[PDB]
Amino acid sequence: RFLCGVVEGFYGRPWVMEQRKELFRRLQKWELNTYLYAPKDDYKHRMFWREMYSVEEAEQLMTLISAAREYEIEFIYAISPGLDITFSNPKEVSTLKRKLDQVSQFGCRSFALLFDDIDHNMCAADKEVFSSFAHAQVSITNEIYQYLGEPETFLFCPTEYCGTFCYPNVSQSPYLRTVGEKLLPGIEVLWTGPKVVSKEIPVESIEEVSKIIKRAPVIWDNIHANDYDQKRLFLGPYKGRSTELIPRLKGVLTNPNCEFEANYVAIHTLATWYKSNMNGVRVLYSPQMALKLALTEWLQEFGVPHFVPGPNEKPLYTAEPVTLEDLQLLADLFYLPYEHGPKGAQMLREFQWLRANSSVVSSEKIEEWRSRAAKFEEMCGLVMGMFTRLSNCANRTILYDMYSYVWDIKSIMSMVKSFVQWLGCRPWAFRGGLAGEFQRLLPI
Amino acid sequence: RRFLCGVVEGFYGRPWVMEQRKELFRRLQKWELNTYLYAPKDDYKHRMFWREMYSVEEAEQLMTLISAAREYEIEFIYAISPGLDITFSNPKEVSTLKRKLDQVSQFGCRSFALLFDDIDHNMCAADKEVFSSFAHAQVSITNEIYQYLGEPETFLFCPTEYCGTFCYPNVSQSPYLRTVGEKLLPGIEVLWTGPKVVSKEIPVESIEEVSKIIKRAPVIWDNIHANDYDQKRLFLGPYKGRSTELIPRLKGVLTNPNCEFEANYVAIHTLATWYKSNMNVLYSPQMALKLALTEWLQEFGVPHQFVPGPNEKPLYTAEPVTLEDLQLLADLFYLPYEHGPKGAQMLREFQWLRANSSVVSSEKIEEWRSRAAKFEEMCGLVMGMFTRLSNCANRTILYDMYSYVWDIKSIMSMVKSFVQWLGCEPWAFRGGLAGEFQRLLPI
Ligand SMILES: CCNC1=N[C@@H]2[C@@H](O)[C@H](O)[C@@H](CO)O[C@@H]2S1
Ligand SMILES: CCNC1=N[C@@H]2[C@@H](O)[C@H](O)[C@@H](CO)O[C@@H]2S1
Repeated sequence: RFLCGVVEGFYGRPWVMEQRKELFRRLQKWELNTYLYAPKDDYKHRMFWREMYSVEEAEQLMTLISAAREYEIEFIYAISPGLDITFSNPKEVSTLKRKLDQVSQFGCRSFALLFDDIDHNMCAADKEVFSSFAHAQVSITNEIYQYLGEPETFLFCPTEYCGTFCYPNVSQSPYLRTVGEKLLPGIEVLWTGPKVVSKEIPVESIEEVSKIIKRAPVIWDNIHANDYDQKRLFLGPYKGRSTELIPRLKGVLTNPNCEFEANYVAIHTLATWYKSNMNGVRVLYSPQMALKLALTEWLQEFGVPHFVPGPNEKPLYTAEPVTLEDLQLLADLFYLPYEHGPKGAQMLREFQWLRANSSVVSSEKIEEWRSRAAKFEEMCGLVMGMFTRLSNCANRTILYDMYSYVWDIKSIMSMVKSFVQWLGCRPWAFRGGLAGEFQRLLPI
Repeated sequence: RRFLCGVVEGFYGRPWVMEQRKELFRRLQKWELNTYLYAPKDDYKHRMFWREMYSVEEAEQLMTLISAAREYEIEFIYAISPGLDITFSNPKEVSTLKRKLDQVSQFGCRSFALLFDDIDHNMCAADKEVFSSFAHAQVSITNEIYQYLGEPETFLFCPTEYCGTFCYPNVSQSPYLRTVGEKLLPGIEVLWTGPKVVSKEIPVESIEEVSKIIKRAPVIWDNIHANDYDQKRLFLGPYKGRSTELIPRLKGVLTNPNCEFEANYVAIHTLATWYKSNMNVLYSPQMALKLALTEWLQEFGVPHQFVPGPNEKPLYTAEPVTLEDLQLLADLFYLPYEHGPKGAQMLREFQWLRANSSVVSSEKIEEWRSRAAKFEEMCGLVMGMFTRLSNCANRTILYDMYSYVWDIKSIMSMVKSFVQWLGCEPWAFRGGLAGEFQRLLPI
């Protein structure tokens, strides 16, 4: 009984119903099993958590939940009341009960209460009834859990949800100690690893948290999340999680990129990772092999919607389709939060070398520069080629989700190329807007 | 009479959907503008697959869209962009273009355009035997298409050399433009973006200069509020840097605004205020921004009752977006060559704070502490603005702006945090690989 799949848990434009239903189809195809509904900015999930769904909204959520059932995917409805719930007010607890029972009437059997990303200070009234913030959360989570009939899946997201958020540390946290003692054993707890966006989730870090919350956690993995940096996108493989974690966890739910169609690799490789050690206890997964397996499959989606010129006539612009090597390049340029893929790292390293040795144009090492320059111009050329062929693909829906990222990298790479050519001889200047001018003044 | 003023959907990336286009027509009418130019770079049958006829499904949507334009008294101009691919000398290829344009004509469209922007200047062998230059080639098919369609009242041509800096060797001596102005039939209008692609100013003398070589007044395709070229940028400042004296020297101004549809309230509203002011001293950009923002504000409380006690947790969602929030947001996402006053002021204060920061380690310590606290308050107003936007009832507007407002709030919080650090790990490597290449360019 392992919860593996996807949480729609990010800030910004949520996914629409058509996209969520298409997620369920992909999760089933790849032998995953769970979806957690938690879009930070879907209004009736968090900001207006008190408000019941309209008849129109009710119909859409019913339809969505029946679609999950049809694709053998567990639907878990989360609610986020912590910005403004008065925990001690039984009217307020009733309002929360009312909302979750409305969703229960749509056919949903699994639920979650989330208390992430709220400040830890209670109102006067709650400080008279509860001795700490943790007691307050645990009290209503426990009451809600039993009101719903102790459902087989019920998740709790702590305020201290990762190593670095734990005061003073994970193993001595008064907040976590109270959760692990008082939260009913049937309830699962969400955790993101040592950090919000964890480079690695070591097994010993999970032993440490497990003994204080007194269960194995479900991981809410933010490895492929991109709601925090407007320029970033993550198409690298699931990585930095040993397959030995699987027996030490209740699940992994990935919180992937905002742009729905960018999550093919993110979700596909997660499925490859889970499947590789589905039945372990106490070298099964290769990230690089999994990326390749995912990109080969993704490629087939690009040629699917969602005159022959003479010897001396202008040839078709549109003739060349996207190739596996284009997607390999794109993925290496938009790889992972703490690492670029091999080609990106290599281009970056070559450009730094070229620039730092550029004064040698002005005798032996000139042929080193010219040859390295030309090899670098070719690589920039492949980035423009990749953009050009993407731009011409039949799957417009995929193109539109990626577009502004692919344009950006192509655009910058063309400008870098142009600069290396300029080294070999000797309109949009405030790049990044106001935000960018403040960044340039910070340390790096 | 007969000045084309309105909006061109002419940008790179996700086009607008039909629901948004129809809502544009309603806004253009409200504000007394009159024209829409359909030219979305990446709508596949506009440019890349310009040869392909619309499907039955696609045809029905365009018919519906064109009827909606007619209902809102907006002229619908269909553009097509064949220049990536077209063999100009091949009459099969000319016929294919004719076929597509008469398909659109059958949807009820009476106005058209051929665009040759952003294509390389080199012809194929076969075209170089028939035409002596690139301009002759374009002008030949534009002329043939124009007369096949019965010399329609509105027909636009977009030149390859569409701005001062694109003209070889300069605007007044260009062999490309000379040929256009001589040979392009007089009934045809020509598009122009000013001295540059994104022009800070469009001076009157620059328009006299281009007018005498193309031998007409141009229609301006204005990119002042375009944002398809920098993913961090958004433009909510007012229409600015074009004298009202241009209006009698032009056939029109079509603005090519931000990709995010709901961000173009100010862009289009102030353009309308500018055109109306000298339709036949008159226009203040700052006054127009204010007029536009006060109208936009009313949209935020419209979709597209617990009362907490004295000592209970107050509602998070209680405070609505204010005019002063939108004034701040606009100044943070103002214009391509200028930030609005508040942004410039915050930037200037932060630079001063950082450059004098060694004074915490006697007289001008109180200058720093006082200036620091005044700066922390301003960063606080940015977070307030984000927070209230995040709670607004018009979710459609929120989602278009979201990632920009999150970004500025996020950076401003980090700057604040840094000023506090000057007194008493997950997203430091900001901007990915693109950003690391930028940091190495000269700036
Ligand atoms: C335990 C889950 N709580 C969290 N809340 C946030 C999510 O909404 C974001 O998408 C994620 C990445 O930016 O960062 C934190 S992780
Ligand atoms: C009127 C000449 N054509 C032009 N083609 C491009 C447009 O598609 C872009 O939106 C604009 C701003 O990036 O830059 C040029 S202007």
